[PDB]
Amino acid sequence: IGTTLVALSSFTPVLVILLGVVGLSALTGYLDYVLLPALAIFIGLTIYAIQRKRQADASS
Repeated sequence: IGTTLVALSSFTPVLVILLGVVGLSALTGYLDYVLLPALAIFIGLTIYAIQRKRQADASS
């Protein structure tokens, strides 16, 4: 399966930009309503930072 997911990584570069579009979308969030869903995106990326270092190729 990992082979299958390994080629899947090709969406990883396209996945990163994907959040970026959503980040800007925050501007369309309500003053109170942009803290819960808009800021939540940053958290997904926060943990993702440590992943790149952790992944370290591996089985691949």
